[PDB]
Amino acid sequence: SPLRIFTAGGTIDKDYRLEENGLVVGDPFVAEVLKTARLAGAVSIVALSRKDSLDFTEADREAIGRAVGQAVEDHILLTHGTDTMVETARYLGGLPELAGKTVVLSGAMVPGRVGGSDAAFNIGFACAAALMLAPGVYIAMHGKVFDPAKTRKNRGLGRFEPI
Amino acid sequence: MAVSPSPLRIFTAGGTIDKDYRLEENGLVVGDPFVAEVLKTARLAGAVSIVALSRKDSLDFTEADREAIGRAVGQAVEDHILLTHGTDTMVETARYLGGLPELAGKTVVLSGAMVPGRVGGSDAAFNIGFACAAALMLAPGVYIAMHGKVFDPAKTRKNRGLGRFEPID
Amino acid sequence: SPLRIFTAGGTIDKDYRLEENGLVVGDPFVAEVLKTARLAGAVSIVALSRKDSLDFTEADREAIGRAVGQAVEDHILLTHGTDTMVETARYLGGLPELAGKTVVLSGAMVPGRVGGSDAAFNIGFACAAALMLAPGVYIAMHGKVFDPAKTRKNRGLGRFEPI
Amino acid sequence: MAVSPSPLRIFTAGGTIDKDYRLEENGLVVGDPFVAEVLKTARLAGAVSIVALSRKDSLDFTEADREAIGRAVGQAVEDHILLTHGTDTMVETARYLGGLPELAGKTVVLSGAMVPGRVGGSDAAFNIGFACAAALMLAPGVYIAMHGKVFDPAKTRKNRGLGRFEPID
Ligand SMILES: N[C@@H](CC(=O)O)C(=O)O
Ligand SMILES: N[C@@H](CC(=O)O)C(=O)O
Ligand SMILES: N[C@@H](CC(=O)O)C(=O)O
Ligand SMILES: N[C@@H](CC(=O)O)C(=O)O
Ligand SMILES: [Cl-]
Ligand SMILES: [Cl-]
Ligand SMILES: [Cl-]
Ligand SMILES: [Cl-]
Ligand SMILES: [Cl-]
Ligand SMILES: [Cl-]
Repeated sequence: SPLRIFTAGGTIDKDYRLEENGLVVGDPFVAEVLKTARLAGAVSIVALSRKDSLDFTEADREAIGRAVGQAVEDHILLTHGTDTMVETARYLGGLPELAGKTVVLSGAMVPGRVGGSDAAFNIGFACAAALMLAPGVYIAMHGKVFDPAKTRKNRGLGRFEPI
Repeated sequence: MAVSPSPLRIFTAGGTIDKDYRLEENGLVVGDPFVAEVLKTARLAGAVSIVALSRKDSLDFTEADREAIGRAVGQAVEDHILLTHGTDTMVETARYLGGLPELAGKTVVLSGAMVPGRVGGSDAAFNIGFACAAALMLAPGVYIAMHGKVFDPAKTRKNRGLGRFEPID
Repeated sequence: SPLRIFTAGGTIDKDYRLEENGLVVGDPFVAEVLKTARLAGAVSIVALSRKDSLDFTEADREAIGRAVGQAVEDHILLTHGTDTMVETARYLGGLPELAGKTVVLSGAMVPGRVGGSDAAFNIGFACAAALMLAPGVYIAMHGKVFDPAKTRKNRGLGRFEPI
Repeated sequence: MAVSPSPLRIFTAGGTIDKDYRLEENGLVVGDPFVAEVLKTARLAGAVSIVALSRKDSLDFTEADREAIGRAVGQAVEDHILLTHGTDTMVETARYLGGLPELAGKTVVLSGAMVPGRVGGSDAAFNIGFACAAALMLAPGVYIAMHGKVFDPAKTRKNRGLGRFEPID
């Protein structure tokens, strides 16, 4: 089935800028991974935001919900920061307009542009999850699927975990 | 305290995915399993046992090699299996495994890479992530996971000139 | 001739840490480059500091000067941040105890662990400079050799330039 | 306003440094010059003109190939030259160039890589930086810059089994 990928920012997309003396959320790394993936099927990417997910407001989550509803596609990947991925995912789970879609959130604990990143694995795993899971909203990280309503980010473990 | 389960086992048979440069050869050999390098930085919740079966270019596989892969997969207790392999005779191995009654309750996915993981611009890491998800989520059967898609081995062939798996119409 | 490499930190050595939500100055990247360089000769690496060079004090520059004087070797590479590389280099140029040494400072505008970094090139170029230049103190960046006394960092160009 | 000079010219002749995977070949070919990829992110003050002479494994070089490299280097106006090349017959090309009176005023450095730049764990970027410095800083003559050292071609041989240039005692 056609997959629509929305990019909202996060650590996955961070890149170094000399002006900042550090990282900024940069161009979406999922486009760099899919460029070499030799894809057979119909996939397209849309930018929604370039924010660290710590910076997301309730107005941002509402805007993300409406944007995902602008896609006719029933299989959606949203790349996002991990720090408020649960808050977005739980918000999207409450939108009756998205009930027929499979919506998977993912991202990376280490930027794709930094050595030793989880990003490319996570993108492959999450694209499969978006194609194969039944309608609902899910987090695909750490090589497994999480139910947002029963998940939290454990900042001491650096992992999502059950509540 | 919650214990993270480990329901996937991976077997490695070689292929372009695992190729690495050797100075003594003036070229590539089939080297150490690249899937182990991808999983090292995947930040997995579980742990994945990785078992080496062979280190061959799949052009070099014989019927006896295919039979030996089938015996190893049938011995596994896990019902979710990823086999990394060369793409050139991946369909032959997948169709062979499909005919084995000892695999009937297992989800067995074959994958690899058209470009070595250790070469720049490789599909390998994406393919591993996709294929791990497919091994978890697909019903029992035998599948090829490549190009961000699932292929039925009976209805698929390798197009070597264009470096892709394609349907038989 | 034997080369002694001192690592003082800088952007070259930055690496991502989940706890920080960003980069820290991490393990010296020159050790990662030399591990695959297939070296023939005698080279050794010593850690001096893990600081962003913005954070260096006059006490730090004095301590760097004494540390370089602890090396018997007459060919020295000091990896360092670019923001106060001129201040360190000018300070070391004034130390009569270092007059017989060839001391080359280098680093990278982009961290070695980030994609698209100048670091490995810069390390190769700077190791040659440390071996081949006459006694003195030099900055080796941008594929050329700078005299510290006649150089400044241009933060608008992202380059060292003559004064 | 100050103008950054460009005193180095680079010539590319191929070698392991430039190898890249090709699916059609099921293996490596000598591809696009890797030195161009290193210089793209080097943040150079100048600009370096890069000129392709050949795309060969140096095992394949003939006397006529060596003569054609000499003519191209002698034509250059620059007196600082880096030639990227295969390591297997780098000494033969370097000793040949050494005997050419048209190069007597030039600093000519040959370099390459034991591992392709496009393979993980390559010496190539380091070697390019080192060799660019050597081409700038060394007196007129012909040199091999490898292993973080400068070699005199008349006193050097390639040890293929151990993947290194070494002195003749
Ligand atoms: N602070 C980042 C962390 C991450 O993405 O891992 C974010 O949530 O955007
Ligand atoms: N000849 C290789 C091709 C590949 O894996 O893409 C193999 O089948 O092992
Ligand atoms: N702020 C960094 C900048 C750099 O190294 O390029 C430092 O001077 O440590
Ligand atoms: N056979 C290769 C070896 C190398 O470059 O290291 C060549 O000489 O082109
Ligand atoms: Cl080897
Ligand atoms: Cl090969
Ligand atoms: Cl795939
Ligand atoms: Cl940062
Ligand atoms: Cl190709
Ligand atoms: Cl070298």
